[PDB]
Amino acid sequence: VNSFSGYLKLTDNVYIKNADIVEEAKKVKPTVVVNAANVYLKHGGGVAGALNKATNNAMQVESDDYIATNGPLKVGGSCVLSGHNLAKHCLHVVGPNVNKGEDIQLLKSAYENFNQHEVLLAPLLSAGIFGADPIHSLRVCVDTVRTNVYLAVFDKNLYDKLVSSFL
Ligand SMILES: O=C(O)c1cccc(Cl)c1
Repeated sequence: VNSFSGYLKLTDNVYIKNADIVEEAKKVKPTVVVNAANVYLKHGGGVAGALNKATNNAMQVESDDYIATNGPLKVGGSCVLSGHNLAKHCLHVVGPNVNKGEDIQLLKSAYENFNQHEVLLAPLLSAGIFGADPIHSLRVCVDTVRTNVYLAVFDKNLYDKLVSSFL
């Protein structure tokens, strides 16, 4: 049993809810929240901007030190940093950004990072401002992640379309 409430069950391991991911993290304090990161960990907008704002910019300060030491992530890659006031840990995952021309086949590699964690609160990778089709992102999620994932969909309209169209 876990703390997640109000989710629709899609599969054995994947759950979905219409929710602001910043508000869900604050309520649950999950072990892992996933950030929709870029390779520079520049948390300017979208999920990243919202998560970072909720940490009062402490996520960005920590991230800048990580990049200064390690250099940029890979598209499809990830790193584990603090969850600050939102979670124990933040898994920063880089899905491909279609608005930068990145290979959508890297979306599966991105989701494979989730398999290193038994339970996660996450957004749909490469969705929102990243430019990919969220229906496709949900399909890749279900067909890639084997650990227990609780997906937070920001738009109510999109949430209802993802559920209604789910095979
Ligand atoms: O695209 C999203 O899921 C998103 C974008 C910005 C803020 C939030 Cl809470 C969510």
